[PDB]
Amino acid sequence: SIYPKFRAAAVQAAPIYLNLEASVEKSCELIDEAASNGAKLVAFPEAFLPGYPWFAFIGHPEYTRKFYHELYKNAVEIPSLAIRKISEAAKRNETYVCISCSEKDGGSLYLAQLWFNPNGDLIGKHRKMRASVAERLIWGDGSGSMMPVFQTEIGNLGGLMCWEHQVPLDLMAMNAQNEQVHVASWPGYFDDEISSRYYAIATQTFVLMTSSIYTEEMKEMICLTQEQRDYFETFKSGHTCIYGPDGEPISDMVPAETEGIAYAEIDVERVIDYKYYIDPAGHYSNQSLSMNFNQQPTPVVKKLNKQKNEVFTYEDI
Amino acid sequence: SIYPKFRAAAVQAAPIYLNLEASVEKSCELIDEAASNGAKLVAFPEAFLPGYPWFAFIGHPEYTRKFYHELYKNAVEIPSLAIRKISEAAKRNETYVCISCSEKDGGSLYLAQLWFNPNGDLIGKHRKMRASVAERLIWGDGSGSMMPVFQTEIGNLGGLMCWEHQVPLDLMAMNAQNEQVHVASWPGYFDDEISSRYYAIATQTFVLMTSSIYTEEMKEMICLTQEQRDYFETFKSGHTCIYGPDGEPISDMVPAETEGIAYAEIDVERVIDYKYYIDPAGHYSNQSLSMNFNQQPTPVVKKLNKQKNEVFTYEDI
Amino acid sequence: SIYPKFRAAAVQAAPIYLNLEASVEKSCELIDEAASNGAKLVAFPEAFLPGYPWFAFIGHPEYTRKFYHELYKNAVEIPSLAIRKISEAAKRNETYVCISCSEKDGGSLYLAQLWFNPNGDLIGKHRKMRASVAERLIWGDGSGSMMPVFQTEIGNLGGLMCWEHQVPLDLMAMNAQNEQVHVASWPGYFDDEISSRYYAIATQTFVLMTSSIYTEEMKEMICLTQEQRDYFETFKSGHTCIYGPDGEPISDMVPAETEGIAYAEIDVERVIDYKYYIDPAGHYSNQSLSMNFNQQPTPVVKKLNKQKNEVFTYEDI
Amino acid sequence: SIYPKFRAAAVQAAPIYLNLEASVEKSCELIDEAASNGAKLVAFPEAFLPGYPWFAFIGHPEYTRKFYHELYKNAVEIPSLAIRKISEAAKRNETYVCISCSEKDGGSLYLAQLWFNPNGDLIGKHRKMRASVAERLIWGDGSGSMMPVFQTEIGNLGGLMCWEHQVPLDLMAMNAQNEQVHVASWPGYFDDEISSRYYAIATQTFVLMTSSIYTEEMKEMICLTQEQRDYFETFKSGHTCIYGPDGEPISDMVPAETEGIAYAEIDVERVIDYKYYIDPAGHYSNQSLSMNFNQQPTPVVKKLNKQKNEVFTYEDI
Amino acid sequence: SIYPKFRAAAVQAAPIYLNLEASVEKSCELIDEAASNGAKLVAFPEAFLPGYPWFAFIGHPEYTRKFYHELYKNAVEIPSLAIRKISEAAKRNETYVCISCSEKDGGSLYLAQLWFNPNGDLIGKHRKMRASVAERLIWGDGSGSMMPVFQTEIGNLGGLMCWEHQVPLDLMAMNAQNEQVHVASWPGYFDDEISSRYYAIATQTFVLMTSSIYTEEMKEMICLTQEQRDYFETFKSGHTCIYGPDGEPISDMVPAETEGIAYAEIDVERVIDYKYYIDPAGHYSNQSLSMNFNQQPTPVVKKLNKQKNEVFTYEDI
Amino acid sequence: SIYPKFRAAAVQAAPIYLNLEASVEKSCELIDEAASNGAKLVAFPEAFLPGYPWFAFIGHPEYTRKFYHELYKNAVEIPSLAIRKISEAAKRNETYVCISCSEKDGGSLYLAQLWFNPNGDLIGKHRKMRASVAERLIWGDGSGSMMPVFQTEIGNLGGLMCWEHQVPLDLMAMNAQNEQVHVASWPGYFDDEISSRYYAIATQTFVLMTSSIYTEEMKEMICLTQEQRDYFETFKSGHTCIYGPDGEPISDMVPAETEGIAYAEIDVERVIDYKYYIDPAGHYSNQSLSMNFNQQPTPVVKKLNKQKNEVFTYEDI
Repeated sequence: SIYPKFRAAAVQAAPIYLNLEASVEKSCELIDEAASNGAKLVAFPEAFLPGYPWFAFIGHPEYTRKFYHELYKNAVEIPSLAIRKISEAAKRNETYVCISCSEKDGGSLYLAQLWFNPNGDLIGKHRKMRASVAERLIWGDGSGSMMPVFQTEIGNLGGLMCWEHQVPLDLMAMNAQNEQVHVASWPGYFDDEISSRYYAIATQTFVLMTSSIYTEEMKEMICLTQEQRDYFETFKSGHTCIYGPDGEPISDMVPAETEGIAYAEIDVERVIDYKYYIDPAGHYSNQSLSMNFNQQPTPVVKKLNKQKNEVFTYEDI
Repeated sequence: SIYPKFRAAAVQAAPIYLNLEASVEKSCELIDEAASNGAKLVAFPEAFLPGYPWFAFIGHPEYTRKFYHELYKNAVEIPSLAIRKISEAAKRNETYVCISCSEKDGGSLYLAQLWFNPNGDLIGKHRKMRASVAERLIWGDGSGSMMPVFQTEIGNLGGLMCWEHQVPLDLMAMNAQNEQVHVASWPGYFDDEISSRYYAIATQTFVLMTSSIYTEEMKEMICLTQEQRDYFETFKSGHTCIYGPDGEPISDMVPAETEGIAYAEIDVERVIDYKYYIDPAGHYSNQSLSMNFNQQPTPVVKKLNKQKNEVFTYEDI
Repeated sequence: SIYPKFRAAAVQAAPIYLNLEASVEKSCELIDEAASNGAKLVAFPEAFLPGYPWFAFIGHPEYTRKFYHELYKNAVEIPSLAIRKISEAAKRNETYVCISCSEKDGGSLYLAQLWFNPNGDLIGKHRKMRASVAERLIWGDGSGSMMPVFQTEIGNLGGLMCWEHQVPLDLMAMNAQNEQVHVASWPGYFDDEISSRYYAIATQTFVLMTSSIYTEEMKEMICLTQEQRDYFETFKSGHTCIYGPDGEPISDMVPAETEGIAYAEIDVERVIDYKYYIDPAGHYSNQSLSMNFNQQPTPVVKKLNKQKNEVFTYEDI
Repeated sequence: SIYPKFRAAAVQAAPIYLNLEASVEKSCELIDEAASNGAKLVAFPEAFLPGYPWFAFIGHPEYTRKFYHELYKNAVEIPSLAIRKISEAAKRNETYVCISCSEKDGGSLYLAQLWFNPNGDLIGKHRKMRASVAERLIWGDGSGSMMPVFQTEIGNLGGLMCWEHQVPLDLMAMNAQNEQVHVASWPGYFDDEISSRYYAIATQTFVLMTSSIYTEEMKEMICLTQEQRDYFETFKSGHTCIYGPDGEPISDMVPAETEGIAYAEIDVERVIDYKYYIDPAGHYSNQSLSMNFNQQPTPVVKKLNKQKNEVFTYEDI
Repeated sequence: SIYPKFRAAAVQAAPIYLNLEASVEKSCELIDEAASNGAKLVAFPEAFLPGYPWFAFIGHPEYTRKFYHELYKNAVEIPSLAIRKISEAAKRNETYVCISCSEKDGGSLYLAQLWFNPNGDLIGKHRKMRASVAERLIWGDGSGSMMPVFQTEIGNLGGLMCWEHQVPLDLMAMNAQNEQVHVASWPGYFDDEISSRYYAIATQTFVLMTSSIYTEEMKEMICLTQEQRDYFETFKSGHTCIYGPDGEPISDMVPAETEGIAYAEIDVERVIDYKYYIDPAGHYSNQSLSMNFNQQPTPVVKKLNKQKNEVFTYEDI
Repeated sequence: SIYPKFRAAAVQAAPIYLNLEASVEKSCELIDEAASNGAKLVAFPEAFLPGYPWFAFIGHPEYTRKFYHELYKNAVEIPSLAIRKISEAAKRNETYVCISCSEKDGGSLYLAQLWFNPNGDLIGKHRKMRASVAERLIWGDGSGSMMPVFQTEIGNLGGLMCWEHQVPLDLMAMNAQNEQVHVASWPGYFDDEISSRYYAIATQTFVLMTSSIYTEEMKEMICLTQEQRDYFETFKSGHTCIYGPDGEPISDMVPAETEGIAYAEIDVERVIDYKYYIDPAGHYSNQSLSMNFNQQPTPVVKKLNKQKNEVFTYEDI
């Protein structure tokens, strides 16, 4: 029950497309750059580590099958070198970090947000509940047991990705847990300055809207024909900004498609002035409408009492 | 998280019926033959070392009692000479070996697959979970603690025996462990082309399908009367082949009852193109259907704090 | 517990693409044709009534957004004239009917199999558990409450669609309810001879595999350019046949893409001989592996105690 | 805690082979025969209703496959007319009845003992925990949740079938529930005196040992050849007697293969004199040896929240 | 895994009552008798060496206190002359010997079975797990550390005393260790042919049943009053016989309660023919019922790091 | 950590021998008598409810057989009318009660101390750890999980029975739990004054010593002969008294073999003056000597997941 005051940073950038190793070091450089200015929280746009699958939108599924190979080879398993590097970066600069990636758990990929701690440990993970229009060909669905809210030294943190903001049930689920600071991860194509502002208004929290940008090498490796190139050249871009609990901006929007970072002074004490008006899960409720939030871990196959098997060594035999 | 390339061998042959030592030397010779051609994985047909109990299918239980004696005297206990011979064979040719036998563990027999490692150590064992129609008179059942998948230098290996392929729960248990190369041990009497191809399709794996053959010297001791002989003369044969992740053959099927070996170049990186379509334990899942894989060791009688007792020697007294 | 003998027909045909009104009358004529030869059970290939969304495979999502308009307009709602006419046809010929169609319930489309009694009543419905690679764009997912198996005058009927045969948990769910006759619905593109035969072997049932075909009028509207026409020309067709409990054909496979119907004589008494060997949900089970089948109805929003409100008419006011 | 005194009847008889309908009326008239002499508890030999499958012991499994058809057709599903008739008979004569039958649940057969109250209700069921030898071809296995002991007006009742008396863990499971009267169901082929006498001595209970007999009409159909006839003619018969808590007979044993009934005056007060000496699950125990008894129900597929579904009748459409 | 063939001797005799030094002479005199006939295994009755405490059954606890004096002073300390004389008797005749005695360890008496190798070394010991009825006033209890099964050159040997055969958990502990030849020590009073015969079939072992006899000189010291003399004259005598794995005697038992020895040709390989039928700890097991066997040594006071302390001799001081 | 002051009562009385119903009402009237004088804790002598088995000491086991019947029929099961009456008595007077009885659990009797709360609830139970010389024919042993010390409004309470005071490990186990008030249950025959005072001195507690008395009606049914009558006439009686933390009496001892109650004012503040001197489980300890207290529940058979099975009523069938 604390109301801290800190400095936040929302990073707008693009990775080295479908190259995990280079993206990790670029992310570490960005973390160091943002922390050097005094940020206590750093957020990254979306699917930042391997890269967002734009190929899934400009070709038929059999064409997407070619690049699914490269995306699969560059995924981020939870015990991995990429996570070790990002943990080192988070601890070195003593900042919370929220970086999203194409996690793989078994034989399938998922889109996850990995949360780190000034101590450098992975405090949680959030999987996307449903994939968007063409993301359904790439990532699987999540579960209700992976929508955490972390009580930390900088308030109750949380986040959502892309069109998770247009589903009122997720808004209610996050409001139930008393979120105070929100990280909104977006790609560049979709319209994001209306969902994030409304989320800030309705849930009464600061929102760090982060968006990605398009590089030339991405287009070179993605677009094969001229029709694909001229179709992909018409994709718009998303903006990066920080919003207050009332929905008005509190920072300076990153000016254009160029790389940049937006800083703001977040005073969690200010959300109280707006909890006075509307609280959807509190005083501003009706007994007729309710919600069920089942959050049991529900993997397809549950394994119990797994023990370690012995090996009869060559000397033993 | 590796996707190697290697050469696989699927051995088709028949043992010296109900004679352990002759079968063991034959197995070693076959392993050397397969290795001399460059194979990195050698798979053996079924119940190979003593021989498959065909007597149980062509006579009443009191007739099968006569041959249960000979089968029992030729069983393979885990510490034994046969296992050390196979270990030497595996280490000498630096190949993985998957050979099945009628394991003896205590008072009765079990059918097990033994997995050997290029260093010559028995990396694991797998017991059949349920004996087929007439095999219920010979072997006991296995457990869930003995369905391992080995993460090795040539991918994630595994296997099942005979009609374990027609139990969907075993398919789910194996798929939940992310298996990539599968060994399908079959005898000669059952139809095995549909089950193996479907398994390859539905688990996205390379399936080494191995089957045994009949010998006249076997019929000399198995069949006693002319009715038994003419009944056993109608048993169909089993084929040997290697299938790709899509179920289509990638090798040359062994032509006929003739003893032989089938070779293929297995590239584990080709399963990624098919995880894109279907993944039963991953993205292709529904929250309403689930599974419980309880894999605790469940022997009939657990012994704790096993101790070695003292002996008062004749000199001592 | 009855074991009837009856004649069944498997229909291979294609509709008037994306035209519900013509497709319904076409299906009625096909039902009359099948019933005039003595068939007591008529099955239909897949997504028959409006047609299968082939456009989703040969173009990027923005190209599919246009054809989604026409597909949505021609969808089937349960209280509609399509069901009216199909029920009339079923009662007229006193036969069971299994027709698949793109049902719509609310603002979203689903793919369902509709079952009609000889009296003409819609005895049940079954939504596809999860769409395949490219149909994720078009249809939503079903739930466990919609996997019925119907006890009828001709056995225990049931059915699945397309790749629901490659999900072992679906096989177990259907088997646990003691199915006897299975209707497999396929489109032409995918390989279906292995999945259906394996399903027949594993579940010990008669499988009526039905597959659609490509019309020349469909390519007129689906293919807009030459790079799409040449690609769509390479889509292979599917086969239609009826299989016995052992996976061996019991009818004459429809010879080619030409529209036709396959007839077979089904003797449900024959499944008992093959329940003697294997019963995955019965005696051929293990206690370490078990399945959970939660069949609670789970819509997103549950509406309770709804009533018919009153409206004050003009004369009243 | 009550120690009643009553009269018991142990029945020696054989059914009309594989003729469930006639066997049921035979068993009913036998219940009236036993009750008209004052018997308060009636027990039947084993697998009485359809008939014990002797065909599995005198031929190869491909020959048992034929008679499995007839056995399957005559199996007893719990909601059946056979149970209706047996309940009517039990209520009519106000006696406890213990009848064994080849129960069928789904697609598989099981061997069960059905217990009926004097009120006519089915108080419990007990499935055999493991089939013996050739029985494994016919029946599945039970579980731990189906080993009940019933507190009744005539003491604590219970029972086991055939070789369940040679498994010490079954003895311990029954002893831990404080059984007082035991019904031992036996076929005629095995040696039953020693096992039942030892069970009576070790568990300190009265044992009603019932055994079946061979009819000529059974051999006229089971033995197809002369070798099988001469082989089956050598099967020894089983005895029928009632034993005391000390293993000494307390009734005149049924003399020979002739059908008959054995009567005894059971006085459950007498077991106290022998609980004085030994009580394996009580004062005669050691802390180093222990037993684990898991009584959870373990069906292969668990179904939750089953709800009856609606059908849109013809008039509605 | 060896299956030898040898001759076994089951000795029936009575000791010189409560005279340890005189019974040890008789024991050796009887080992020579059996060995000179070709016996390779000699078994003796219960509490043979000092004598069995019959006084505990025919008088109140204060009358028994007088005779506990004589029994206590004739107990067998493990390092003692009684064991030295029996140790050299085994090596002199090169036979295995199993002799029961009233061991004393510390300040209390225990009932133990001592096993001697053909080389004369005490290979193991087995304490009774629980005294029977009146024996509770004389002997303490054993533990799980004292239930050994010896792998020898004549099979796997084991033993139990008196009512340890009626405790089903004791049967499972020995069966868990794969015993093949059993020695059943009984005194005269109890009924033994029923528990020992069942143990043969329930465990598939040859059983050497040895029993004691009543002497006239035993009744002189035991029976004081005439009321005791007539009561002690109604004690039924035991029997000595050897049973096969079938449960049927293989030797002509001793003619009566005189002194004699029974011989048999034990062939261990034929226990295989009965492991085919039933194996409680192996293939004939159900996962619901299991047992725990904690075989840690559990003395009341555990001592560690016992050392040697010096004595300062009169010369040193 | 409270140190209350209250009044305690130690009861000397005898029950109506082997008659539970009369003994219970006698106990209730004694509790009322004690409470009417202000007593806040009432303790009862030994095995009170059915009566102590004196027959075991004056006759051989076959004579004790007869009276074991009457003892068994009068045993106190935990859900019984005797416990209901005792709880009613305890709540009606609002006093703590400690009563010993021959509990039965299953087919075996146990000797237990039952503890009741001023609210009338059975707060705990304590089975005797080991039965005395002739009590071994009657009662079984307890375990380590049934040695509780209850933290109450009148201090920490506990108790032991008879020769459990001569076992130093019991003293240490009670000391480790910080007992403050102790109830020593004794029968008449043994010597009790020396052990109770030593327990008080060694554990620094107030000891309520209670003992029984021989009645004339008991000898009529116990002593069947004159040799038994004159022998039983020599048994010496016990003493009832209350001792301080130093073994010095703090109350007037009940004079002779007469029913009576001893009253004392107990001030638990006085144990502090004696924890100053010695505390065996505390500051007065040595690292060389240690004790293990394994207090897991160890019933012979453990039952898991017990559930209530359904019954099909007559109407349903």
